[PDB]
Amino acid sequence: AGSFYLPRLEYSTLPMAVDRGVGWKTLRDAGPVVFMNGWYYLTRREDVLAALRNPKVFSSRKALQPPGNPLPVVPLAFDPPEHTRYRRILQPYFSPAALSKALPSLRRHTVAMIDAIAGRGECEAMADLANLFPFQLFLVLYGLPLEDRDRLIGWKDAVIAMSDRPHPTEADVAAARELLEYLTAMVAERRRNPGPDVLSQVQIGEDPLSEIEVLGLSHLLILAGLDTVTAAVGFSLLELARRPQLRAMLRDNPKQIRVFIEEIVRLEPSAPVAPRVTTEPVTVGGMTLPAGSPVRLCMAAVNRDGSDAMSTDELVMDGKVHRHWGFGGGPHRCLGSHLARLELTLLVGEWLNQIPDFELAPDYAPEIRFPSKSFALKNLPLRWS
Ligand code: HEM
Ligand SMILES: [Cl-]
Repeated sequence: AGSFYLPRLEYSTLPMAVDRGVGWKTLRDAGPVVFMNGWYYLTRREDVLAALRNPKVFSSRKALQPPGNPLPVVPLAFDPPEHTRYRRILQPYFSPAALSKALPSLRRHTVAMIDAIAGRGECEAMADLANLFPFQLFLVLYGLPLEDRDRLIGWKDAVIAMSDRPHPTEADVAAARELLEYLTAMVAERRRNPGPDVLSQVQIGEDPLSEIEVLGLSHLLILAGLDTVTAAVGFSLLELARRPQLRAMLRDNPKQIRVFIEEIVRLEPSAPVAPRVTTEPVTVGGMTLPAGSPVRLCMAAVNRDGSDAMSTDELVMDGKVHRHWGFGGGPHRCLGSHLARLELTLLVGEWLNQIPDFELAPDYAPEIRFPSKSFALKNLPLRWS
């Protein structure tokens, strides 16, 4: 029998502020396909992973190519074959082995940021560390002036806040303009005087990227690759603050910190859904969606679906295997997944090395702002002696 009765929920009502497990369970139990505020949400593992793996049918470009004549969103908003070329070009720069060479530098800068905090006996971990750490390391990785961090964070925040909004303010437009001008100058310089950095090297070789391609990639990294890590830092420190024995076991334990970070990305993925638009009719859960349907693939829900011991609502350090789709799946799987793991494991290890014992401030209940453009904690007040 076919499915003619589409479930509908109001997104803003999902019980998501306090516990993402309750929120995703509410959505998952509404059905395999759930219509919320213009989009068809695919909630079940079999459909989500098949859809992520089928770019011909579930297009990223149709969901993510901006209107007007913007910079190309390389590679997020491309489908094969163009996407395949982009990922082939970028893969070597983002591999675990390539990024491992940056580790002494990233570690040095992480230690410095922790140094400035540890003597206070308190911090608000989002404003004081999580919101700053990703851009600091980005400047280090890509060879940008360290003194530009304040301006760049301001620009990033303004651009993220204004995206997909009908009436941008004059301050928003100016911030977008200043960021674009700043990045344009940087890429042009790297094309004329290439160094042994990524943004220089991608513009040289047998198949190089154009200036406009590197400009679009640079914008995408800033808008997509930084706040995601910020969010994950907050959840990492929250769980450590309220689990003393886990904290103690993880200190000076890179093997177990790796596992912990996988659990944080599994359970609180910073981008819990991926948008696509269908290119032809498809049947999911017995229900046929016409061509051109806007869908959202629910990776965070799938990560919690209970189908095995690695997909529960609990933080699970045990078990031989840890696996998940918090970095997505299929060909668009997070280009920066290896960098995110490096940065998060580095932050946890170095935090524990200088601040092994800490706790949540009194009467603090962790929540996200929901609905909003962020799945990050609103704030995270920490205390230590
Ligand atoms: C915990 C941190 C992160 C999470 C949870 C995350 C999550 C994701 C997800 C789910 C996707 C797939 C989106 C889709 O299929 O439409 C994605 C793509 C991407 N991410 Fe991340 N990300 C993180 C960190 C980073 C970092 C650190 C970088 C680089 C600095 C980065 C750069 C990218 C890029 C360029 C893509 C597009 C890849 C493509 O379309 O082929 N991300 N990310
Ligand atoms: Cl406080």
